[PDB]
Amino acid sequence: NQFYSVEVGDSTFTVLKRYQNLKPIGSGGIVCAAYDAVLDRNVAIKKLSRPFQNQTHAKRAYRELVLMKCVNHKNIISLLNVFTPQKTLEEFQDVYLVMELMDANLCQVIQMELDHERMSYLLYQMLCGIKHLHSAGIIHRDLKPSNIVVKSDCTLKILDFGLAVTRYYRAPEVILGMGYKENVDIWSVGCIMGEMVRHKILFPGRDYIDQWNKVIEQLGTPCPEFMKKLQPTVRNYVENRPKYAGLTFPKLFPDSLFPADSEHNKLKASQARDLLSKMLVIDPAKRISVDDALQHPYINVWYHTIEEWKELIYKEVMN
Ligand SMILES: N#Cc1c(NC(=O)c2ccccc2F)sc2c1CCCC2
Repeated sequence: NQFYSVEVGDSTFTVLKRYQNLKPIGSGGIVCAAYDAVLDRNVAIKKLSRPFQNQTHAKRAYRELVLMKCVNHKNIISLLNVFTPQKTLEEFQDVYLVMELMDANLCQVIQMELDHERMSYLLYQMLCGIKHLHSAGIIHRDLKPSNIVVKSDCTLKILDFGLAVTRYYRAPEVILGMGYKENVDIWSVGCIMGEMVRHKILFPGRDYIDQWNKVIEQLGTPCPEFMKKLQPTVRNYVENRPKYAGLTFPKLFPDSLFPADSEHNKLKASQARDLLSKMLVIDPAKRISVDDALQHPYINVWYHTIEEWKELIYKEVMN
C-alpha cells in the first residue's frame, strides 16, 4: 500500500505516504498543510470530493486540472503533484492536488495596516499574474482575496482560473452580464486594493441588486455611452434606479486612511488614490488596462455527463 488514511474532521484524507503530519489550513473543498518526505519541504494538499457530482463541479475541476499543469508563472499556482488513491475508473472517487505551501490568504493581509511598499508589491504581483493569464487566453473575471495566497516574504499566487459565492469583486460587466475585455480583471484588483485601504468590502450586498446600488452611490450613475452598450432589458433596469452624483476619490478614501508621517508616504498616498480611480471605473472603455496599471508610478517601482466527466478527469489524473 502506497497510501494511508487520516481524519481531519469528518474528511478522510487518503494520501501518499510521502506526505506527513497533515493539518488543516483552509476551506472556502478541503485543504491541508503537510510535510513532504521526498522533497523535504512543506506542501498544501487539497482534496476534491467526487468532483464529478455534476456539470458545474466537473467542468471547473477538469479545466483547473488541465490549466494548472499547462500554465507556468511565479504568480499563479502550479502543481507539484496530482493523485487519486482509487485504482480503477470504477472505484475512482477523489482527486488530490499538491502545491508549494503558502502561509496566508489575502483576507488576512487586508486586515493589517500595510505600508505602500508591501501593498504595491502585492498589487504588482496580481497584475503580473493577471497579465500572464490574459496572454494565455485566460480572462479570470473572478478575483477575490480568498482565491489569492501569500508567503511571509510577500510573494503572492493566484489559486484558481476563474469562470469559463462571494460576488463583491466582480466587475459591472459581470454583475450586469455584458461581454468583457481583459480589463474586467482590473476592476477586481481595484476592489481588492480599496479594501486594503478602507478595511471594509467596497461593494457588499445580499445580491446583485444591493451590489449595484453600492456601486452607483459611491461612484455615481455612469454616463450615457456606457448605457448604450447594455442590452434592452438590463439597460432599462439600470437607467431606472434612483440616480446618484457619486463621491470623488479623496472623499471615498480620505487621507486619514493613509500614513502622512513623511513626504514619501504623502506622495505614495496621492499615487495610490490616483490608481484606485482608474481601476474603480464602471465603464470598461474608460477603465485602465493591465499594461498601463503596471506602468503606474505606484506600481512601476517593482518592474459532458457525470459518467463522461469522470473519465475525462481520470485520464488527466492518470497523465
Ligand atoms: N498554500 C496554500 C493555501 C491553499 N491552497 C489551495 O487552496 C490549493 C488550491 C489548488 C491546489 C492546491 C491547493 F493546496 S488554501 C489556503 C492556503 C494557505 C492558507 C489560507 C488558505
